[PDB]
Amino acid sequence: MASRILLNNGAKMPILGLGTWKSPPGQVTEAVKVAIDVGYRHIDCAHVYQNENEVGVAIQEKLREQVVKREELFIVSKLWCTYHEKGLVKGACQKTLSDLKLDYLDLYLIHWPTGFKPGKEFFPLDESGNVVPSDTNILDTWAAMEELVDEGLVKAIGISNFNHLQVEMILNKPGLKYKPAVNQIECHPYLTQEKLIQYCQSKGIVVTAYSPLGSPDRPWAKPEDPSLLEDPRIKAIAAKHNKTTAQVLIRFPMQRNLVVIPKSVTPERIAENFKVFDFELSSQDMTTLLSYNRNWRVCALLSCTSHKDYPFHEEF
Ligand SMILES: NC(=O)c1ccc[n+]([C@@H]2O[C@H](COP(=O)([O-])OP(=O)(O)OC[C@H]3O[C@@H](n4cnc5c(N)ncnc54)[C@H](OP(=O)(O)O)[C@@H]3O)[C@@H](O)[C@H]2O)c1
Ligand SMILES: O=C(O)CCCCc1ccc(-c2cccc(O)c2)s1
Repeated sequence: MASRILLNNGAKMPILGLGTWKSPPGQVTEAVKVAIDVGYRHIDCAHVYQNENEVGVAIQEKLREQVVKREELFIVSKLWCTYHEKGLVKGACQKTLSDLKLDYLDLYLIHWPTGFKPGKEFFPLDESGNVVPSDTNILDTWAAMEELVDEGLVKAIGISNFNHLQVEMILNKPGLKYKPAVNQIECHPYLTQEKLIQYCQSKGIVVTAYSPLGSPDRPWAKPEDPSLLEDPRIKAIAAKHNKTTAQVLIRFPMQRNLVVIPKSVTPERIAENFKVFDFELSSQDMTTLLSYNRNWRVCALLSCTSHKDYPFHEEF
């Protein structure tokens, strides 16, 4: 298992990164410092997570300490839905750069295909509770992303939570200048994504798997929900390999040629989650884990189901 995957912009992306959604701002600086100290070279960020300044403090310390060179880091962030207007994209990127204390991002993603009305609120509502869309076509948002490459602010651009028809719309865009490098999507044994992954990979787009542990700290968890970390069938595979269930859940996407971004703020777990380059799941293990698919989502963007660009009505 090589540590990096080649992107269609010619750069290499570490297959294991640290997630930062829900990482408290008072804990994420130490989490990122620990992660870099124990070998992580890829951090997954977003403006909407509200903790990029604190992530950036850690990155900057480790650069200043000469623990790692900037060239060796792969920093990802994402354009939030209220910044899809073409005239807002550059400023959104620059705010993220300023908070992360970087001069460039390695990868900048359209966070969701749904654009929202711009303003202070990340989920602007009408008086009846619906999210207020923006009329900016996503292909115009893509052109604005391409401009960031051509200004040196980002090395690569990509997409997140795009279904296969939306990926295809980008690939068919009149005058397309840069193909997406990555589509970052939810993926784990309960949402295995075979069709979307094969489509993206067949077009040279690398897939990043989010919520690989099933996001046990997601805010809307309910007792009746399935639980990957507690699934006896997955625990049994881990026991057979003398690894933890989380380690199996991280290794699984790696063997599908995916990038994977488990989140933790717990130092011992940050280190545990990186110790996944010393064992292999068998093809039978892989087929068995794939067989657990449920089409079950952590992130269904439930406030936006009427948005014209809502991604999860289509089969894939
Ligand atoms: N593009 C998108 O729309 C999108 C959406 C969702 C997520 N993401 C990205 O993907 C990342 C990962 O997804 P996620 O945060 O939803 O969930 P996740 O990585 O599946 O799970 C994180 C949870 O697992 C716990 N955990 C971590 N390592 C563990 C271990 N070894 N043993 C037991 N528990 C462990 C964490 O606890 P502690 O932190 O307390 O240790 C936290 O509660 C996000 O942080 C974000 O960067 C992107
Ligand atoms: O899209 C992504 O990458 C993950 C979600 C990011 C935006 C959010 C939606 C709902 C969130 C939330 C809901 C209730 C409580 C709480 O503390 C947070 S955060």
